[PDB]
Amino acid sequence: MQRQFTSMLQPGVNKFSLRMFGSQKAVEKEQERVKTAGFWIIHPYSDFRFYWDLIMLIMMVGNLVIIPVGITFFTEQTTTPWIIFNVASDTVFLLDLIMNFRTGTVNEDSSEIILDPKVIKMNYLKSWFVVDFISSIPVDYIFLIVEKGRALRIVRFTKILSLLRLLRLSRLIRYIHQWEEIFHMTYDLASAVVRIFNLIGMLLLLCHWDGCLQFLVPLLQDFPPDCWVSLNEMVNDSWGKQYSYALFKAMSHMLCIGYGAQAPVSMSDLWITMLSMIVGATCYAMFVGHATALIQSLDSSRRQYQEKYKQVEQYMSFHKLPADMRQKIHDYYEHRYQGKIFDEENILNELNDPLREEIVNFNCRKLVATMPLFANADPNFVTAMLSKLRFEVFQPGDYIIREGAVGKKMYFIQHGVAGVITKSSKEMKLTDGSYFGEICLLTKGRRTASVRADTYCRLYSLSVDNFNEVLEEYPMMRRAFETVAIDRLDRIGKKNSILLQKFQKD
Amino acid sequence: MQRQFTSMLQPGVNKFSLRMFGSQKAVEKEQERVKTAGFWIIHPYSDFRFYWDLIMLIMMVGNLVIIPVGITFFTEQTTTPWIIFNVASDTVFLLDLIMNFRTGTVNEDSSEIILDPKVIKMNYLKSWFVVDFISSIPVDYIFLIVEKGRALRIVRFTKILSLLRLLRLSRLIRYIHQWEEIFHMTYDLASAVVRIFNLIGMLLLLCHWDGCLQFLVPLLQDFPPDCWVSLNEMVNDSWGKQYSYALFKAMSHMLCIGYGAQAPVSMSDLWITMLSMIVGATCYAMFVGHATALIQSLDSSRRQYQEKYKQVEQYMSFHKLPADMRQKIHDYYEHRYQGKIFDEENILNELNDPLREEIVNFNCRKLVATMPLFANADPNFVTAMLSKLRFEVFQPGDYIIREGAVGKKMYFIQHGVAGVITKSSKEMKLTDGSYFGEICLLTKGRRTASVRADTYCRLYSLSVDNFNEVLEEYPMMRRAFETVAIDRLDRIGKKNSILLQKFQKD
Amino acid sequence: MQRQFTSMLQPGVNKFSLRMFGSQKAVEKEQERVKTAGFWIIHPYSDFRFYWDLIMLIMMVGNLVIIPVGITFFTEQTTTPWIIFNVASDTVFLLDLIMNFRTGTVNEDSSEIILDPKVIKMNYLKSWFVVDFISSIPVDYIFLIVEKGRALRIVRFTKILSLLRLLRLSRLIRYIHQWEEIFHMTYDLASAVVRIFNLIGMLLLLCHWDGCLQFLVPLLQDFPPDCWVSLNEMVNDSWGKQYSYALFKAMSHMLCIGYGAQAPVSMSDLWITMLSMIVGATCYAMFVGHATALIQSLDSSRRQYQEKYKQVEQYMSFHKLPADMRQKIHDYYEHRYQGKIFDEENILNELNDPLREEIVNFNCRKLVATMPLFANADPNFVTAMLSKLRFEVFQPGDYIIREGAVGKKMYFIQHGVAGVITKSSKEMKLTDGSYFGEICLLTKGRRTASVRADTYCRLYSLSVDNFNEVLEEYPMMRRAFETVAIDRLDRIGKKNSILLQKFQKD
Amino acid sequence: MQRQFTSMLQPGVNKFSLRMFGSQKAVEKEQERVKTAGFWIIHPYSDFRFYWDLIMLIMMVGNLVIIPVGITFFTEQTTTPWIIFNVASDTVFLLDLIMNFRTGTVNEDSSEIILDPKVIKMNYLKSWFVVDFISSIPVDYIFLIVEKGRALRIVRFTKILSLLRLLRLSRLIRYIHQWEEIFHMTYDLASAVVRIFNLIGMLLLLCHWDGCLQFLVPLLQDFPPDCWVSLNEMVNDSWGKQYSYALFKAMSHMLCIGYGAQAPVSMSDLWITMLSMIVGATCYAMFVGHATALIQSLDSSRRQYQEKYKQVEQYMSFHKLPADMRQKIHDYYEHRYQGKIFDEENILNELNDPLREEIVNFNCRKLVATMPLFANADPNFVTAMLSKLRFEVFQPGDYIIREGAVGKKMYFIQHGVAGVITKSSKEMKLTDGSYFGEICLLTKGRRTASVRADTYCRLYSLSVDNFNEVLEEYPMMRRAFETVAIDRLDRIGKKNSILLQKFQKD
Ligand SMILES: Nc1ncnc2c1ncn2[C@@H]1O[C@@H]2COP(=O)(O)O[C@H]2[C@H]1O
Repeated sequence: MQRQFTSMLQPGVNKFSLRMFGSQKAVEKEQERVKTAGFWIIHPYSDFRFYWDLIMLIMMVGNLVIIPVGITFFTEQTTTPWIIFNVASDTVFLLDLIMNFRTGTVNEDSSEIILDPKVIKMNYLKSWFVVDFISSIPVDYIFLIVEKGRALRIVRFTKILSLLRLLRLSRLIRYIHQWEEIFHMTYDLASAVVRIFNLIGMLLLLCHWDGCLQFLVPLLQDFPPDCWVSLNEMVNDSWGKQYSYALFKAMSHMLCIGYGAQAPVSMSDLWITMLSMIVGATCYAMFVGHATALIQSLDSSRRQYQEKYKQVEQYMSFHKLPADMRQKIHDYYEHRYQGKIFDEENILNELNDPLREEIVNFNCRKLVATMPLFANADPNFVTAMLSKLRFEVFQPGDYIIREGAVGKKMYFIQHGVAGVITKSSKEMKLTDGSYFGEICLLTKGRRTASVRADTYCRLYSLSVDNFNEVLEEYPMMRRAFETVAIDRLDRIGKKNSILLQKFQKD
Repeated sequence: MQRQFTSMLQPGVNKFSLRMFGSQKAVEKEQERVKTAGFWIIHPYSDFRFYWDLIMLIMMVGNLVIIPVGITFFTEQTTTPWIIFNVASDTVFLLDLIMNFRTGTVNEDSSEIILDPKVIKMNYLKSWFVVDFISSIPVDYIFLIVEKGRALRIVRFTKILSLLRLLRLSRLIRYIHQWEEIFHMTYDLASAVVRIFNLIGMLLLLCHWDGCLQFLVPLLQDFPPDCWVSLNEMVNDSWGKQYSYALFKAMSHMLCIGYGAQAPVSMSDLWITMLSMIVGATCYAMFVGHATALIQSLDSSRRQYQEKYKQVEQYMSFHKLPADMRQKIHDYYEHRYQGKIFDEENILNELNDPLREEIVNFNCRKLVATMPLFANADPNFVTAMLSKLRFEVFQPGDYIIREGAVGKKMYFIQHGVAGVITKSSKEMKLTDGSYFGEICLLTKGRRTASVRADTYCRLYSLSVDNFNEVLEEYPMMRRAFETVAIDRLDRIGKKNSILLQKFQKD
Repeated sequence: MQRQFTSMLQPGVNKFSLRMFGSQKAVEKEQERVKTAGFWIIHPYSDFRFYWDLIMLIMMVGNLVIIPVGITFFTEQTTTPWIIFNVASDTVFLLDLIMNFRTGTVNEDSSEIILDPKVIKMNYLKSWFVVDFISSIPVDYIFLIVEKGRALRIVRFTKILSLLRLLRLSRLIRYIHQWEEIFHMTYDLASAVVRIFNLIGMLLLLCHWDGCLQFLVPLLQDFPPDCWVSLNEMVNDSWGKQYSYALFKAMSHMLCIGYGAQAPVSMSDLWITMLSMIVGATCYAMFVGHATALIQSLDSSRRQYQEKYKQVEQYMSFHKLPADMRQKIHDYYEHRYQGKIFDEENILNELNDPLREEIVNFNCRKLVATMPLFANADPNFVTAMLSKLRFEVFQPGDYIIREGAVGKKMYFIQHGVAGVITKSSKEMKLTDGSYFGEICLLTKGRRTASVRADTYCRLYSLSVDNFNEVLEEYPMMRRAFETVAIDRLDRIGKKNSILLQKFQKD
Repeated sequence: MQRQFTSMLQPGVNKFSLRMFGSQKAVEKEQERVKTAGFWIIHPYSDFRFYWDLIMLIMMVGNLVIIPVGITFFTEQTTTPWIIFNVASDTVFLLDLIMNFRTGTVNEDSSEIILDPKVIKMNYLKSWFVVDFISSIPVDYIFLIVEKGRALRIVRFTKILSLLRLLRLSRLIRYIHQWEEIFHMTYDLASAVVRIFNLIGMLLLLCHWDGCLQFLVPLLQDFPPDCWVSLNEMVNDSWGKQYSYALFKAMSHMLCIGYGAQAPVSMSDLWITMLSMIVGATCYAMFVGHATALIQSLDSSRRQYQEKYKQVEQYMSFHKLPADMRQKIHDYYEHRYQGKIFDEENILNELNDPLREEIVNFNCRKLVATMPLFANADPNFVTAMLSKLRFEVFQPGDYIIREGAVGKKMYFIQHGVAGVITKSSKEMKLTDGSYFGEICLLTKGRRTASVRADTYCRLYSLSVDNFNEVLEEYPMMRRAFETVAIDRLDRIGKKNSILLQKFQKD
């Protein structure tokens, strides 16, 4: 029913509307703002405005292609099918002029949309209306009717008047730059791709119009004996032969190849050729510019990784490091970053709490399932530890811990193997999902066995200040870490007295 | 009166003068520095200096266009209108040489302006004066007068001497690069735009001069039978026909199209053509360079947003995240930044206190009007809270708070809806302008109800260390937050005893 | 034995496999995942897959070169050696189609490899299979056999059908982009180098195919009197003469030089020429793009140093600094960075503990050998100091210390000379490997002698908060620093009483 | 005497030597390392090595220009002046081969210079020696002597052999890339400038050699009737006519203009032309690349300021700020940075203590002279305050202080005027060199008068934590600030009792 048509002129509820205004409670307020204004106003983001702009764009490219050819290569632009086509394609561009008095303008000053008739009618007439009117009315047929109540000059002047219809190109530029931002906001296609597909449309269009101009000036001069058409003896050839040749001549100038058969011979030809050369050669330089901007946007991640790693060689060479040590540094960069560039501490800081909580669970589900102390704890404790772990990598043969130092960290093994070493201990191994380094952080003493990486291993580490911050909020968990610690100190025979005293009569 | 003319040579009070010197008390000191020097000195930023440079620029472009044509395509450069024009356009360029002995030089060493006659007269004569003198005096008419007390060689040598007037191009370059910096400091037009509009002027000028040189060498050789003018049989054609052809030949070399009618046939033509090809092809490569520099400056913001967001996909793929979780991360980036790139904590830190105080009020006038605790407080308290809020966004279904955790934050709802959930509570809702999370920060206990986002919502958050820092300076406000808190704990039935005890007999 | 062949289809243990999966325990798990699937599956990183792709690439470039020539410049493509060659080079491209039903696809969604037959057969047939089948079967000989049970049109149509074999270019693009990533991950060649060597292959190939197309259309039209072959009178010349000319014509369009002998004369030639001009001129613009991307990647370090140092002149000119002070600042930047750009505090922070411990030893072995207090200490103390030193540089004549200030630092001399100055002290010198500034940090008092650089010297410095943090963990070392300090205070005669009292009866 | 010649082969003491090694004590050690080696060794940075490389470069460019012409355009390369010139220019390039067995190689591995004869003789013969020998000996005259004990083929083969002398270009490339780094380290000319002046040398040289090749192949074929020389009828013209034409043809291909008179007619010409087109068009694309790299390095500072300020408009538009507030923000950025981009807190942190102390005095000599409390203090106190000041700017009408707030800062007026306002106070003014805000920091109370900017003013500010840190080290200075404070509180009548009590009986 007609109420579904009355709903087509107000703003919609597609994801663009939500991105521009926020929640549905902002969209439904702006939707009433329209309905409570004057008798009809079209919202610039309405489905009606958007389908109208597509109907215009599809028809307007057709008109900017056909009109130059129908003016240039034909006599009798007052015959039946041309009178029908130019009348029909005048009405739609005149309805478009009417609807621009009743469309709400977006403001570059970032306000709410102007959305009122007395503001819109004043804002439009002070801008594009002078070009929009001249390009809409049939000035050539109006002039022909006024002059209707020797004669060959009238056919030349009405040809020159009819070319005012090319000013539609202003609407093609205005409607693309608005319609493009809606698609570019919603569908995320890259800047240089969109800019190139606009510029390829302009190159072909300027080239097509030049390929008409190069024949139109000879025609308005009545084919003088010195011009290219008369020297090539092609005044009476079919229109497709003449057009194919004039377009070849026009794009030969643009791509800088030559000028067709021979160099210009007359004054008109000389000055049309130079204008075409300048417009062509300055337009192809803008294409080389956009091609360069495209190519440099595509390798961004690879380039930034190379530009980062080249800076490490500046440091290694300034300190004059040995060639085997350079290899350990180069190899570590492959195992820690896998050729990808990012800054984890910068990205994780822009996300809110509940995304950061979800990502930091997914990286660690192997520990949470495999390791016994997390597997039965309250989930508000497990998320209090996993949010404070930091990620580290060790190469085979490196010591993570040495005996007789102090403090700072403990480690959980995400992947790989680490060995535990002490006097008279023989040897011992820790696999994936286990943890080490807790004794120094509980007892406040020195370290009691060395630990060494047996394969390329991924560890998560927890610092002494963060470890106490978690356990002070959950004192039931400290007893679990202590009742594991006292058992490990029994196997190694170290039997430390302060922890054994700290457990008694709990 | 004449004192208004004597005031024209000293520095003005337009916004450039204030930007260079600071307050009016610096400008009025420099204005006396001029007046207290020698009998007359012109300040380089004076309105007289600036209108004199415009009179020169407008006339100097006219001379560098007309002089090559009047030398090349004409005999009789001693006829009445040429004697009048070259005399008149000699006097202004000789007055310009006089005023450069009395203009204060700007120093590249960033000092005060040199502004003294014995320093200026020594600094000028050691630099451009040798080129400025040769380009100002009528050397060709002086030579013609000296030789005045078979003959065809004198007309050739006086043509070659008269081309010394093209050295004016040094003044055109010097005066543009100074005059441009005043406009570029005051009106803020972008680097590549200004640099392109300078280079387009040089391309057309070099092309025009080459289009004269290509005919001048044939003329000084008296049109030998092998040269392009004699082979094309155009020795006696009108000057406009000859010039249009010679310019077409010159720009055909620059844009690399061909060489006109046919390839060179003589020694002079061969070496003029190659010089023109090298100057042309190296000059068009600089245009492609500036076109590339322009295009890459225009998409800066879009590009940097793409280059930022591409780096998040490096992180999500390194951690091998699931495809539905990638969608939550992608969607959050659209709701928090709306496709715009900036760093709020870096920009706000460069502004002074009273700008930062004004911006942080404008973002929050909705809270300050709608919420009851700010609406009657002292404005020095309200500005003490709003300056410490941080901005956060939550997606629908995410928990902001869970029961049985601890501390850190409280939240004010700028836009959207949040629901409050607890055992036997049924359900409850908070709308725009309200606040939650205060109970944990006042009581120092654990949380007492969960809170969950019901629509895409914008929150401002306040941390526990900043919350106590404000309330310690305004103890009257803590009573308001507590007398709301005790009422909310009654509705949920939790009735916490420490806060109820803390209120008694105040 | 055949088990070594059955081992060729599973993943290997070369450094790429370790980089993709981690330790050998991840590789050996994926290696069983393959063996435990269906009867045969080829892993995409297998040595069999990689040698098969090389056999295809080497043969496929040969086919995309020979096929256009054998179709264009020859009659009798049913003669003995062509029947042998096209049959043989059909079988290998049909075995390749069979093995793509049994190769595990890599997933762009970063999962484990799909590695199952029912998933692979469904994923392939929904994508490239339609082009892979058409390019593999001998459609021209199949059509010739079907039609085998006036005639000149069949030879033209079988020429047009046989060009379906050029769709192999899709396999050449697919196989390069996978095979390249393995080499680019393992051997680290830069982005723009690899991208240029791909594009040079496409330029020569498009140019070769265009050089066939430019003759093929005349041949399919039976050499009409208006076309370039008939006007140049070369219908009966040897095939090498015709091909050399048609390739010259094709690359003349691509590099924008001309069009061979003369401009086109017929409708076919005009539209083939314009298509060749557009494909050529848009392809050469992509080469200028990649050449620009290469050149800007090579000077990265030099450029960034210039772009950094230019920013210091913005600061020195904003503060209007004197010209001799600018020279001290310029000279300091040469002695501290030696023209190399890096950020030491950012690089050292990405490395793990045991690399950072090794680099910070290598920079200081001169101190550890030459200076007496480190040379006999426990290595866990020496590594506790060297990990907290910071690096500084001083110009000759600058004071490092003044008498009568307080605290902050002490210094170790890596290289150069410093002099010690005090009232009635005469003069005194410290050489490489010595240290100064300890008295203020031990006694908590003020400084007691000035110190001044006598040559461009490199110092390591230690801050007062870090100095106490080390000595609190190793109280035996504080006695060494104190028993040196009390001896130095005796030579200068200052004899400070608090330190002398602090030593008694230890 | 000869000892001054023996000193020419060891390293010097010019600023490059100091930049590479550090102090003179490193240079004088390396200088002995040379003298204590084998009988003679040339150090690569010696004045002898550097003048020898200049003698080679100047002569080698002369040989790579003359040799192609003397081979191509002349018969009788065994005549008197050619035998003299080729013998002489063989000896110097053979002495150069001898001295490369006795020059110390720089190592790309950043070690000390290899500087020993058994290492150098092994390292050279495994690299460039094969090309250095072939390019040094007169192979053509050796072959002519061996063949010396119908004949026209010997003159063709000795022409082809004599072109081996062009391999000298390897020495021209090797010697430039070493000699350039010494100048580029010492004199600081920008990357793209140096790279362009190298590439312009290669363009002219390749173009010159191509202009010889284009005539040499016709000559070795004995001028066949189809080639360009015979069609242009110029077999007997003077050598300058032939060379000028062949160079025009060669650079017409490089700059893509045409191919001279007409398109190629024979097989040799066709394949020489295409090789010249490919070498030319790929070499001009590298010039457009370097021209783009030059132009983008020159506007670096202007561009970065625009790219910074464009990011502020992203922030102002995301918050939808009013248009008058945007103007205050835009205007503040002009008064605080004056269109220059830097980060003061990053630059000042890279300088050592005694530079940072000197710069921070020069910015403040106006305060230190004009203000009474600094003007008589100990210089170790004045440098303890000035090193902790921060710089701020305020627009006219903004409040710096409001009554009834608390703490944080005090201010010193570098330039401009500020007014002091209170109830019943009338009005009061502070000029340049005075200070305000001390009462709140001494008394720990609230503020007691408002302060407002009366002109665009520059302030230095000091924070409460830094203020107490200075005064605790210099308790005599706190009495000065207090004895000013108590006098100011008397003028305003506030008469605060805690400070008045704190002064009694000192
Ligand atoms: N026998 C053991 N079995 C397993 N782990 C042990 C054993 N003995 C010691 N450890 C661990 O080795 C760690 C070495 O560093 P810490 O002494 O701080 O803590 C030690 C324990 O976590």
